[PDB]
Amino acid sequence: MEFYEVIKKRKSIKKFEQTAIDRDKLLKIIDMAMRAPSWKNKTPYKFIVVESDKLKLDIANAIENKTSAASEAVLNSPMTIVAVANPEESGDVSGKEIYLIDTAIAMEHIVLGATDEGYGTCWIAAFNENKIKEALKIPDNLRVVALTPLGVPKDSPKKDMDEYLYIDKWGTSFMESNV
Amino acid sequence: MEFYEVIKKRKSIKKFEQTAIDRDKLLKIIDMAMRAPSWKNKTPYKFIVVESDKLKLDIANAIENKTSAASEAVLNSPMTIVAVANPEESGDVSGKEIYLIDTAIAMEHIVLGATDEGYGTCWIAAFNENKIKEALKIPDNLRVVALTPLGVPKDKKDMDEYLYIDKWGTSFMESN
Repeated sequence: MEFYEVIKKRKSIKKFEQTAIDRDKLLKIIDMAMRAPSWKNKTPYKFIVVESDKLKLDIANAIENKTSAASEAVLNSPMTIVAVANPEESGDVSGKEIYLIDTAIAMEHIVLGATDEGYGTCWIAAFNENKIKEALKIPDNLRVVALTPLGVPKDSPKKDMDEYLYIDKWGTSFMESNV
Repeated sequence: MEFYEVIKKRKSIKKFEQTAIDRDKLLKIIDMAMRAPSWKNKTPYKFIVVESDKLKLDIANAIENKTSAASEAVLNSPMTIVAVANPEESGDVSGKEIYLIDTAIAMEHIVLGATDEGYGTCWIAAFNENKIKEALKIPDNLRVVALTPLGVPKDKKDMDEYLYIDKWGTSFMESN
């Protein structure tokens, strides 16, 4: 798609087909995140691709929204992408947590790239973070910044991405696994 | 330009031509920011377009980088875009300052939009925030999140309420 058309088409999607994500399209979305700007070109975040239904259920239960729409989007999509950061990598710059800025930038590349590849997303930032860390086996010194479902909507210094992309569990390589 | 091509083409630019920014392209870039997602669709930020050379010099002097490259990018481009946020509008969600997340999202829409439109940018986050608030007459309870030069490299919200010229509160649109 054309760039401005991607910006215009992006919306928060809560209803998804069960259609499987194309692996090549997913890896292009992650590549778009890998190409995001960051402070001092440090990359204080990694992404966990969550495909296990049991883990979706854990994430759904952890979400703290007024309505169940976000929880259901996670239940009812083929996968969820979770953005996890290390606050100590770059620390604070002029009174601001750099990790929040840099991880937000990269996650918007995920979101816009999904839209470009014909997939819906929905920013989710409100959750019991401890519960998500327990589900995904994330060390407690890291921060869960945001997550999003990924699916087809219902009609209604070159980084090696392999170091930055996990499947279901923190530390388990997406690209090296029989996923 | 194709979406993926903009992503790949984006780079930090430090050297610029003097060429004036096209107004219509600038407003298209801000529009792209207006369409950014945010928590509860609140918009805790606004943008100051800085065109005054005196103010560019104030900003250049406020930047706190090891090298002078960023300072010079602000001096030698036709304008700089400054993102200013209100922490108290949405506050914190799950131990995180929503304003930083949301402002960063929208600033990346201006960075990418700039690239789409043929202009370079450079994220600048390290500065004497007080000096920039002084220069741009920003109330002290707000935060300067980031800024970027905008220029040609060498070699349903109404954006009117979210876009200022040179000084906080002075409408870009409604000004000559």
